[PDB]
Order: sequence, then structure tokens, then C-alpha cells
Amino acid sequence: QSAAATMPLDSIDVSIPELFYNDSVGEYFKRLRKDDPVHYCADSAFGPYWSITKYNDIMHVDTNHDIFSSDAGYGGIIIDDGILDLPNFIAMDRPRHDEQRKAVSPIVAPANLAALEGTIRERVSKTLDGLPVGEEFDWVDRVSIEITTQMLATLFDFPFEERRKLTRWSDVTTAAPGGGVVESWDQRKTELLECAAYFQVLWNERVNKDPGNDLISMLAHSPATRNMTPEEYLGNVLLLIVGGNDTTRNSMTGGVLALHKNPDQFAKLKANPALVETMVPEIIRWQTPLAHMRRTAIADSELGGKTIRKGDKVVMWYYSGNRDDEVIDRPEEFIIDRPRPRQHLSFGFGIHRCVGNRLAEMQLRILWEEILTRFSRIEVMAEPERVRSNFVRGYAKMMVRVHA
Ligand code: HEM
Repeated sequence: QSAAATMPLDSIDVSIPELFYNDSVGEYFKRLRKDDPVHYCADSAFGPYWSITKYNDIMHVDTNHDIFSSDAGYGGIIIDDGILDLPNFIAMDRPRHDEQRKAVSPIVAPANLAALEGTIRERVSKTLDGLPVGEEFDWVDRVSIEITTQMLATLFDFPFEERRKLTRWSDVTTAAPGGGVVESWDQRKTELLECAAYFQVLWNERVNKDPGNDLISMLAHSPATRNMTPEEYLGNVLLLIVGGNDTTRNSMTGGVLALHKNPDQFAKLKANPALVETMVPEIIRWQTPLAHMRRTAIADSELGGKTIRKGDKVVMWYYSGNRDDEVIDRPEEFIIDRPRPRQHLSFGFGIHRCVGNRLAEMQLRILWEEILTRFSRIEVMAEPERVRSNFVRGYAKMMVRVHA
């Protein structure tokens, strides 16, 4: 591959998934932020697109939804244009998005989340109490996937023993025949109707009981949801499951890798466990579990001296903006005690900013509070295998050992 530092600017294609896989893409982003920060690529595997590489420019795009649209009709919200017809509120503009999002934001209520803490902690405690000590195991399988699946079961108060159903339904939602996940579109449809039937049982059992602190109770007792159709219910449930699943997984894996690579920060965290609160947002900045989101321009506009034309694909590279030293001090450093650790892009900004963020951060905080009480070190034994994606910045496997 060409040297990012000196190659022609017009040869730089940051969408190439291999560059995320081998984790060199950061070098190309570094070159763009310095030398062409609103960067047009005329030809790629995804078609032509703009790369928005700097923190303030990315915020401008994300918070200007009347110019930069998320609508599924234009191709949706990933660089790769999109294809059972369920409303998908992340790929929707005003006014429809707002009522679908308002249904669900009870999950943003700190009051509500506070009621889940004890359940989260007991579930994390049991997993960590079961890990081998001094023996190698796959952190991704044993902790990240396991704990994320708990977090979704907690959110829905889903029958805990059946929680693997949630990750199966997550896998099916983005599957296509030939992939070895589903063998046909019928099977996929059949499984997602089984999901709708299950969640409908849950709703039927809860609507006439005192409400719990889970989402299904809250939706069922909330007067705002009177006119919520079964398609909206299923679309909301699958969007939450997908939105929470790999992002939280990769944040759980990422913070272990960061602390291994910065053992001085891990020394500071053990000496002051209260830093868990300011460390969790740093993990999320450092990992940038979703590396981009995309938009489509619906009107000409100017950005960074460039004209972005109506119809053009515009890619907000959150992973780049989270390395932008004009906003973030020493951005390549993992620092668990920054003064404003929530100054990052990993959750986006604007009307589509992550609705799950407070639940993710609570889950991550409780995870680490519970690690710190148990283990003196979490040692990464081999370079983890990364995911080959330009969207998911994540890890398929990471071998570790824990020490008492
Ligand atoms: C560290 C974990 C997470 C990260 C890094 C993350 C990231 C993001 C990003 C980048 C967006 C779009 C932001 C934008 O376009 O401006 C988003 C939206 C969203 N996320 Fe999260 N997310 C995480 C966890 C969660 C969790 C735990 C849930 C569910 C419980 C969730 C549910 C959603 C939903 C439903 C949306 C769509 C919001 C809307 O369109 O109004 N996410 N997330």
C-alpha cells in the first residue's frame, strides 16, 4: 500500500476495509486532516463520497439534518447504500424520526437507569466470578459478548436464561442468504416474526401489571405510545438491539486493550478507582466503535471551502475527528483523567445522537468497578484479530489472562 504521508491526495481512499483490518487507516486520516480535511473521493467500491475528517466539520454535518439527510430513500446512514418492511428510525428525517425517538428516550432518564444498577452489577459479578484465573481465554467471547447480551436482557427485562435469542435476532437483522447466518429470506422473515411474537407476549403480560423499570413495561404504560403499531414496536426493538450490540461489545474489549498498552493509566486507575467515571468516555473515544456515519446532501452547501453538491454522499469519520488535535489535546494518548472526557464524537451529535449512550456508559462503569475489585491485571496475550469493516471498529477475538 502507498505511504499516506506523501502519496497523491486524490489516490487516498479511506473506505477500504482492509485499512481498518490492519489498523493503518489512521495514518491516511492524519494526512487528510492536515492537507485536505474535507476530502472528495471520485471513485471507490462504494461510489464517490466526501470524507469529513475534522471534529468541528463533522459536528456541523451531524447537526445540520435539513442539509445532510439520513433518509433510507437516499441510501441511509452507512457509506454502503442500503437494500419485511419495518421503520428504521436512524434512517429517517424529521418529522417522523422525532416521535419514534421520543417513544424510547425513557432509557435516557438517569432516574430510570439508576433503578437498573443492582441488576447490572449482580449480572456482571457472576460472569467475572466465573472466569479462569491465570489461564488464557477469549475476552471477546467470555466477557464482551456475554456482558452485552446481559445489558440488552436488562433493558427489556428479557427472560434471562433465553437472552441468546437477542443476539440471534441481532445477527438475523443484518444477514443475507449465502452468509451462513440465514439460509433464505423466508427464514430471516420467519425469525424476525418470532421476535415480534415474543416481544408481543412480553408486552401483553406487562401492559396490565404495575410497570417495571424495563423498556417494554415503560412503552406499554406510556400514553405517548397509544398509536404505536406493531411494525414500529418491532422496528424500535431491533434498532435498539443492533445499536447496542456491537458498539458496547467493542468498547468492552477496547478498554482492556487500551489499559494493557498504557499500564501507567492502569496504575492510576487502581490507585484511584473513582477514575472509572472519566475513564469510560475515554475508552469510547479511543475505540470509536462506529468509525463513521453517513449522510446524503439534499441542497448545495459550503464546508471547509468546498462545495458539497445536492445528491453527494457525505461521510462523517468519527474515528478521525476523535483524533483531531485542534479540539482534543494529545488525541493519540489514552488518558483516563481528562478534564472533559465526554468531548468526543463516538455518539454523534444532533437529532440522531446515540439514544443509548447513558446505558452503555453505566454498563461499562459497573464492568470496570467490578474488574477492579477482583483482578490486579488483565494481560493481553496476543494482538487481537480486528474486524474487516469501515463501519465497525472492533475485535472478533482477543486472548487474555486475568491475575488475582
Ligand atoms: C459505546 C456504545 C455506543 C456507541 C459508540 C454508539 C454509537 C452511535 C452512533 C455513532 C449513533 C448515530 C449518531 C449520529 O448519527 O449522530 C448512534 C445512534 C443510536 N444508537 Fe448508539 N451507540 C452505542 C450504544 C448504544 C446502545 C447501548 C443502544 C441501545 C440501548 C444504542 C442505540 C442507538 C439508537 C436507537 C440510535 C439511533 C438514534 C436516532 O436515530 O435518533 N446505542 N449510536
